Amino acid sequence: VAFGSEDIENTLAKMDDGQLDGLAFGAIQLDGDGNILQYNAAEGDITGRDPKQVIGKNFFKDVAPCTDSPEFYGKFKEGVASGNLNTMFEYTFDYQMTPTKVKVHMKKALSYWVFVKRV
Repeated sequence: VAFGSEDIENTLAKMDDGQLDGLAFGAIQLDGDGNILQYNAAEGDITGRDPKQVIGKNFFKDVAPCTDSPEFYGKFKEGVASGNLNTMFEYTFDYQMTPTKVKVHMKKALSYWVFVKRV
């Protein structure tokens, strides 16, 4: 299934760890506070983070400080509160990694998904 699909959250609701690892794009599931619930292999291939050891950490505070901005975290908090998170934007990831341009799609789970692909 494809990055940015209209019903991506339906598909991914059905998936186990291995299936999530099979996705063509990075996929992170966060709680409303930004704690990491799921993190797939494709994401780790972009960021050099071991998916097994980031589970439970806080994405915005600890893992991904560069995303702590109105343009990313602010859009996340707005969507958690309004209940209708579904937004796509370009971003650069550059904390403890080579600076890497990405496209991000955040979407409420059918918990909140952050999907990532290289650009």
